[PDB]
Amino acid sequence: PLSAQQLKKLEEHKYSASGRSLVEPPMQVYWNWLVEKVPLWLAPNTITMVGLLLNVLSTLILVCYCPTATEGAPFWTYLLCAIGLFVYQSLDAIDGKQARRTNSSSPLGEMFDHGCDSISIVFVNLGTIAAVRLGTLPGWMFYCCFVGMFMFYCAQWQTYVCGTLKFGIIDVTELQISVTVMFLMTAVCGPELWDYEIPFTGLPMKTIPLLGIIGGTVYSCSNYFRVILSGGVGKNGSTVAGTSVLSPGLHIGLVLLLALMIYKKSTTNLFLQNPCLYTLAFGFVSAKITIKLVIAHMTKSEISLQDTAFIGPGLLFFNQYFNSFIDEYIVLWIAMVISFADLLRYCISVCLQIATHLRISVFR
Amino acid sequence: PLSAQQLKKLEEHKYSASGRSLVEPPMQVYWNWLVEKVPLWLAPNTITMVGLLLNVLSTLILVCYCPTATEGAPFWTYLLCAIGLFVYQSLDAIDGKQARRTNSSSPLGEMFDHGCDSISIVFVNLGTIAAVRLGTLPGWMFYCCFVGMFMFYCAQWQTYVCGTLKFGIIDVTELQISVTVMFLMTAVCGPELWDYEIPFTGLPMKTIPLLGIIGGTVYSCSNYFRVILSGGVGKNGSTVAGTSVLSPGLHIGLVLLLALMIYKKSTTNLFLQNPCLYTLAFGFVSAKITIKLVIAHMTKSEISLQDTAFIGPGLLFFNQYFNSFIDEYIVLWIAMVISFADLLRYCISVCLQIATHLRISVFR
Ligand SMILES: C[N+](C)(C)CCOP(=O)([O-])OP(=O)(O)OC[C@H]1O[C@@H](n2ccc(N)nc2=O)[C@H](O)[C@@H]1O
Ligand SMILES: C[N+](C)(C)CCOP(=O)([O-])OP(=O)(O)OC[C@H]1O[C@@H](n2ccc(N)nc2=O)[C@H](O)[C@@H]1O
Ligand SMILES: [Mg+2]
Ligand SMILES: [Mg+2]
Ligand SMILES: [Mg+2]
Ligand SMILES: [Mg+2]
Repeated sequence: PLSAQQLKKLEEHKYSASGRSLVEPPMQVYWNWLVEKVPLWLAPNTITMVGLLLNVLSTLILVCYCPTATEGAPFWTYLLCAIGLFVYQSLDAIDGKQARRTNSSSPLGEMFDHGCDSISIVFVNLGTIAAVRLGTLPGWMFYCCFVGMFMFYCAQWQTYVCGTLKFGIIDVTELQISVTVMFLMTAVCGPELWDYEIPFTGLPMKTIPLLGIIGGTVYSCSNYFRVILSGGVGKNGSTVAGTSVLSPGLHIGLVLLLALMIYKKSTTNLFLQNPCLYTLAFGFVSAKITIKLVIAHMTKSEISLQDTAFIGPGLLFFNQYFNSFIDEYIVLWIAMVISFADLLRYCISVCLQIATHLRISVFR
Repeated sequence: PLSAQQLKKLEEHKYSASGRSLVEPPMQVYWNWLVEKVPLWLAPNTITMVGLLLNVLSTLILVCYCPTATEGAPFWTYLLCAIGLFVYQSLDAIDGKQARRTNSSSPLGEMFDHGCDSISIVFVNLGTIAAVRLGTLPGWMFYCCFVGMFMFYCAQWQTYVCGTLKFGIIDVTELQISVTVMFLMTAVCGPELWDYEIPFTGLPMKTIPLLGIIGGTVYSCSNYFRVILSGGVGKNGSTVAGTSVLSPGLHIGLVLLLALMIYKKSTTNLFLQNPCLYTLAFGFVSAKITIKLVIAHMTKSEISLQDTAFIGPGLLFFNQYFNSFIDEYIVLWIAMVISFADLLRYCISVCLQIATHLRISVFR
């Protein structure tokens, strides 16, 4: 998976990040207090795995009770989703703090953190689409899922072209707090709160979240793109690895363009009746494409625009070219299974190789 | 176009070939006699350019008088085609002999010879399809053109995996003699000779050429493929450049598969009403893909499966994916023009670079 030179350059890696948000200091104190009361023999990898597992399980339950994102869900699922998201955020902060101390820091923890963040953000966006019932507005339904995907991959892309993580003021913490309070409010008042139209303008309640999302996206995107263009750490404004600045842009453009092209020529409404499966398949694809860039900027190597993850989208595209011999509902499942298996294989292989080199006993 | 290392390895190149055919010795004596009476100040590049120009012009006239390959042509075009083919063969033999003497040998002459052979074989196959009127049998119409293309590219592919040219007994000389005598007979007796059905079996006259073609193809293919597998000159059975043995096979498989895929999903009979344009466009594409391998095995470098020549086939494929917004008769012309321009640009650039390095005054 990783060449000898890349694996050699993996060592002597210094984690560095600068930034702070509005709600950080109080929650920073809270996380410090909670981590003050954690056993010293527990490994951070177990903590992040548990957090990811809880978040994914709760989101999976909510998605299974609400296919197409237009039905309603009981108190059970919403409470479970809110608890899972809060636990995920808490465990992320706590295992970060516990890994910085007790001299357990390693390059593998960063890879686990970023992969878990990718999967968790995909599932959280799916859950927040399912809870609001954003199926009565079919126009604003591709945008939310794939802008969450695009925003996270652009955060990674900003990281690749620079050397330090830069934190904004509308970063992940506020988004997670807003989603948690939204889930709690929807649970306590019922799923029909978003059908309680605002006294004026004839616009429903759901415009209050969506607009904010768009605004946040704009702000976030702005910052990232500036660091892409004005900033450069290599011999010039070029990439830290010496390559071009806009290479992974081709990766994400290809992924999103293929998604849009398959969306627009379904002839059987592939997306509006199977949204969760579609978003999950392309989320696994983009998760692999984002984990590749993580290893790319941890090391100093160069990425290619050819991966064994376009098998799913490739099958969909080549089953759309030929008019219709296989119906477009089994091919989606095959693509999702293939993408999930490929992602799991890649992650396991990389983890095993890094463990073998660094002799760190990944779970210990 | 060519890197410094490749251009350095271009020198110290020794042309070597072994083989002989049945009709060679008499025609060998004839060519020796004719070259005995040629001026000593004339360059071989001019001779091969003149031969290629005459062959292409005569074939173009014949093709223009017979689109779709089902009409008839007068005495004029058939006589001109026979004379042009005979002159092309004579000039090839003569300029080869004249380049071996007068110490004018250079690596550029080989590239000119192979490019001219590619273009000439494409045009000769088009002419022999047009003359026989092989349009009343639409099944056996893709096969002939693309098997000529495939056979020449496989001869080059056999050359790449070895070090010396191997000549068979049913090689190009007999094919050209057969085509010349066929053109002469069709001229003298009229185009309707192939509608003079053989006293038995109810099969028309055209089965006499076609069957032979198939047989010849089989024999030729056999030899080439054996040299591909049993023979190896590198550290192992591997390529002389050290790469895999079956890499250009992907190139030709991609070209022919794309041609077949565009053929089979036309929905407007793109091929059976515009055969000459179709074959010419894909002939230019394969001519560029075959000239690349010529430089590849003259040097010791490695080829890629990514060229700026799939623009035409790419436009056709992506205009077939979207149902139909641009009609499928202008896109073919655009693809043909783009392919021809790209081939001309590549050839001119390579010729100019080699002339600049070797200071040989290409035409002198
Ligand atoms: C901004 N916050 C603090 C609210 C949350 C995001 O912060 P973060 O997760 O990027 O930072 P962190 O505190 O987790 O990072 C501590 C470092 O510990 C390492 N790490 C992470 C996870 C893990 N299981 N083992 C580790 O050793 C990583 O290199 C990580 O960079
Ligand atoms: C088998 N024959 C003899 C019937 C025809 C095919 O033979 P061929 O064209 O491969 O051989 P040839 O006699 O042309 O080759 C002589 C050599 O002269 C060189 N050559 C060719 C053409 C040219 N304009 N200038 C040259 O210097 C090439 O390296 C070529 O290999
Ligand atoms: Mg963390
Ligand atoms: Mg995390
Ligand atoms: Mg010659
Ligand atoms: Mg020749």
